[PDB]
Amino acid sequence: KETAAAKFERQHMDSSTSASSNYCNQMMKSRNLTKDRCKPVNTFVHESLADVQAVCSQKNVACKNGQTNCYQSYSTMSITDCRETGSSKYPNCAYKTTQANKHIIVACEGNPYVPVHFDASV
Repeated sequence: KETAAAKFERQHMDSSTSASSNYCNQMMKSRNLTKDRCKPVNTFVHESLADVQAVCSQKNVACKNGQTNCYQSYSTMSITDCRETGSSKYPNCAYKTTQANKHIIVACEGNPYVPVHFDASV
């Protein structure tokens, strides 16, 4: 079974790139986020895996779902938000690529204590 930790790295990690207009169209497809449907919104983090994992030891904040296992990065991180276009129709999923530098909020669980969900950017 794909583990929640591995699923987080597939959905949300892209250390290879520091911060193109095609990027979300390419990445949402290559990371298998358009296989069953167009995933409507998704964020990629352009930091090292160790720096993102380290967020699980940073500022504890409420998750949007009311769970207590979310963490906010003390430093800003390079991210890309992918947002499905009005005109996008499965299977030809189309996205708007937006670069930002924001604090990330991730949910962490397990032993080792690692990110399993991307909750928000602020």
